[PDB]
Amino acid sequence: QGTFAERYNIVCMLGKGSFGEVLKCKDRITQQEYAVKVINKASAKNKTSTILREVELLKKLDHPNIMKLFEILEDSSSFYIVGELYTGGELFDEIIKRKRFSEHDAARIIKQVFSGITYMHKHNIVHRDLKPENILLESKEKDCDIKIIDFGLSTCFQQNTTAYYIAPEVLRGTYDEKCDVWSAGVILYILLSGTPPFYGKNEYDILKRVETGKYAFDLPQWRTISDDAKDLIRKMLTFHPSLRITATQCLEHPWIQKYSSETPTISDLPSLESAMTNIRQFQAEKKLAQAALLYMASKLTTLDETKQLTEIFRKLDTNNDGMLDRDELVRGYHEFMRLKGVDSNSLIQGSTIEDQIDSLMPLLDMDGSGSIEYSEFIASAIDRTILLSRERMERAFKMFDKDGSGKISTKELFKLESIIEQVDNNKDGEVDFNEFVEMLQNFVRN
Ligand SMILES: Nc1ncnc2c1ncn2[C@@H]1O[C@H](COP(=O)(O)OP(=O)(O)NP(=O)(O)O)[C@@H](O)[C@H]1O
Ligand SMILES: [Ca+2]
Ligand SMILES: [Ca+2]
Ligand SMILES: [Ca+2]
Ligand SMILES: [Ca+2]
Repeated sequence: QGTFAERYNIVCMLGKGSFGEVLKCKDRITQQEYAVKVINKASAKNKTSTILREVELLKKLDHPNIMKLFEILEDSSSFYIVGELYTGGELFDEIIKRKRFSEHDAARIIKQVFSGITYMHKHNIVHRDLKPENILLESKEKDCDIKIIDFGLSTCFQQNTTAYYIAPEVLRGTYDEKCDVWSAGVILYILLSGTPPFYGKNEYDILKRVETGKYAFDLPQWRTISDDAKDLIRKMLTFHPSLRITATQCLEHPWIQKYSSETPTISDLPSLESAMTNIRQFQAEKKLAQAALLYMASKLTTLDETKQLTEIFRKLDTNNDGMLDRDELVRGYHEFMRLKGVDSNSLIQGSTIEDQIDSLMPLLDMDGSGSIEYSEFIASAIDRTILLSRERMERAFKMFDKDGSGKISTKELFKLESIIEQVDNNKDGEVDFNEFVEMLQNFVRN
């Protein structure tokens, strides 16, 4: 587990749900800010080794529209789930403010809900309470990523203390992946019309409508919305779960494809060349360097540092799922050349873009998942000198400093030999901060 207090100080309360309270916390070394869910062990535990397993699975979710968790720590009283701090508030507030959204704006929002939800399901995670309250805006910035929160805990923990979004089958006690598609459908109905499809004076009347699956597009505002959007909603608000479309099919719907047709332009050329140069250099590093850089980028960077690359990531991510596949990387490189006025055929005079991406894929796809996930993209395409600030190297050092004050050669090896002899420049067995810094610099070096 971990020592929370050594690492973070508590800055303020952010929110309180039924599972625990969410606090703003600050890394004592980096000054970087984080959201922490504090879960009381004794009031809440329902299962601590089974909990650690499932939190591990939550931890490795790597997708732009899913809450990012960095670590789980533990005190004698509590678990501390440390994650990314989002400052845009709930999608719910954006609906109240805007009332309802153009087809273009609704499609862009719901596409991200679809992408995140598709990703969760492929990892055998059902949300169970998908609602605009449980989707946060990354920031107050204009076109920011939305982030799905508040899921994964239900088996491990007991809660303590809305009708609009629940699928009919949840009323019968069932909560399969289709219930999330229903909830997302209710959301889309709301984004486009501003009104819930199953609506009533109170909960009693609402549930009566949910139960029969009866809704319509009778409100006057529906006149001005395409049949494409209606077709999508209808597929999502299908009563029988087995006839209801999957999240993947939602994400692939022609209405979606039409309004999130994001694609590289000339204005993207500077950031695209940056990413490519960093990627080329990344691939040239040895495996040990690549792993430490990936570890460092994904644990220690900020949302503000990844924002240009996230835009590029989106423009390369043709099918809108949260990841880059091989063909997406090939097209991207081709498009990059075209925009620049360069003929891809010039590359022989000594291999094609295809050969190059194929040999790169094993290098960048570090978990062998078949796709380049967000954090693998960021680690490879960022300017890795950004990792070499003193505070970050100090936090990295400290992460591996399990015993006392220095990193044992016997720790570091089981925490990963050829390189170990080199970094230890005085040869006293253990690795101090100075050798650790030099090793990290060597990693960024080439
Ligand atoms: N990553 C985050 N960034 C900023 N605020 C957050 C973050 N996660 C949660 N919050 C806030 O903290 C509150 C509680 O979070 P939540 O994950 O819903 O708690 P919970 O007890 O696990 N589930 P619930 O009882 O349904 O609220 C939310 O209402 C948010 O306002
Ligand atoms: Ca993709
Ligand atoms: Ca991968
Ligand atoms: Ca050690
Ligand atoms: Ca030494």
